[PDB]
Amino acid sequence: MKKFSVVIAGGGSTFTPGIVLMLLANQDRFPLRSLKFYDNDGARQETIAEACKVILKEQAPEIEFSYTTDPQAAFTDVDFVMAHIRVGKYPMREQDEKIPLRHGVLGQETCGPGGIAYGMRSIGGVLELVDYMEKYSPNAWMLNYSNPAAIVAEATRRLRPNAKILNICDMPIGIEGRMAQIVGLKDRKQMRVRYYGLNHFGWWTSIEDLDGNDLMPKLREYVAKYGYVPPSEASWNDTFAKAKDVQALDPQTMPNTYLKYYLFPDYVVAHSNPERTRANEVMDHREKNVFSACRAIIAAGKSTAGDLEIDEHASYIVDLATAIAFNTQERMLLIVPNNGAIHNFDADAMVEIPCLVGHNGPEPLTVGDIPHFQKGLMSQQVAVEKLVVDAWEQRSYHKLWQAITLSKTVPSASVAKAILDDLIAANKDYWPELH
Ligand SMILES: NC(=O)c1ccc[n+]([C@@H]2O[C@H](COP(=O)([O-])OP(=O)(O)OC[C@H]3O[C@@H](n4cnc5c(N)ncnc54)[C@H](O)[C@@H]3O)[C@@H](O)[C@H]2O)c1
Ligand SMILES: [Mn+2]
Repeated sequence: MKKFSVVIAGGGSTFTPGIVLMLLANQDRFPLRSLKFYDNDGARQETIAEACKVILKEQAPEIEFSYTTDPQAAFTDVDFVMAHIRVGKYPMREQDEKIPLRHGVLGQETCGPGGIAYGMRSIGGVLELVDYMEKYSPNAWMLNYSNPAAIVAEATRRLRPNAKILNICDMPIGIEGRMAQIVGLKDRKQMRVRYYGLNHFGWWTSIEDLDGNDLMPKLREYVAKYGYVPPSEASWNDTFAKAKDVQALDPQTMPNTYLKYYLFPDYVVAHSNPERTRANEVMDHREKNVFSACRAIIAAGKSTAGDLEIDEHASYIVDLATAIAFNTQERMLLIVPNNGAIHNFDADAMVEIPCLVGHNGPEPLTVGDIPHFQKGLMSQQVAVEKLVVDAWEQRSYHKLWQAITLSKTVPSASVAKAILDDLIAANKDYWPELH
């Protein structure tokens, strides 16, 4: 078995330790000779890196390890780039969430004007990583599990069409995990599914066990009463529960949880608090906890000084990496150019659909024609995403106003323009200039 060189772009991330623990738990299927951290925030990364340094010397001292702010040192001699950056960090996520809310619109990490703003910040950053990877490790694959993938994937499709980038999302993985528990299967890998949509905007059409038995009837009966809350944090519980109402709009399918923001934006605004948003919760909890536990590890010189555990969820990252590395043909939902897969939908749209993954990347499976309801929703939203990338590319104020105006989350062109002017003011150091 061969060994792999990985570089984590976003070393300063609070998820880095959990992901590293995950990788160490998967040395049997994905052996590593080298692990590197890269970040543009040195001081923030140093705390994470020095703590991970202790963990690595305990569990796997044969893995060569280093951290840096230098692209050349980071991207040289790697097989994979795991990109989980958050341009602007939590202070900007806080703005994304509160600015729309002062105008009576939902503020969310990847949906609505908040997500649009995060997408406008993220495009530039990701194009940089892609360029670094191609310059120092031309044969490397980038596993981009950063958000907001619908906007960033549309940018890379347009500007780096041939780059070896794999766009993947964990939301479907988490939902499938809950589905598996609801029907009573061991795990999600005991299911074979069909699905279509945009990232954070899709539907399961077929859900079966490996033998082909239909699991849909049981899921319908259950989700119709409790949503994706299986028989086994407050904000997420509500999202998973609200899927009850979202699934009700099309009883034949199962929906992606992000559809609640588009079908019930009123509900979201009503149950929000413009003083304390999700960013505030993470900042005062997960952010402070991980950095604290990391300084505790460095100061004590022992991992047990911290309470960092394996990030089980993140496992799907290794599934993707092994699929590429060992040409496994594993079936998974990836974000790829449509080009006929959804026959009655724009060829140049980025869609989240089943693909077989091998050494050449994905081989997407056809989907067929989709119904008017989903087609209408996706046509509206994909127009939003394409106008955002248009605004970015052409440095156009007017394209971004169009984009925000088109969103199902935005009540009118006048409110859209007010939100836009506030987002511009708040993102002065991250967005290109708009004329
Ligand atoms: N398993 C996971 O890591 C996971 C889970 C859910 C969502 N996400 C998504 O991944 C992204 C990262 O979120 P997170 O919570 O893991 O990270 P985080 O918010 O805990 O930290 C982000 C890190 O990325 C760094 N960064 C920002 N811009 C950069 C650039 N241009 N170059 C290099 N580094 C940069 C920041 O300095 C910071 O250290 C988000 O979009 C999030 O929605 C990741
Ligand atoms: Mn996602």
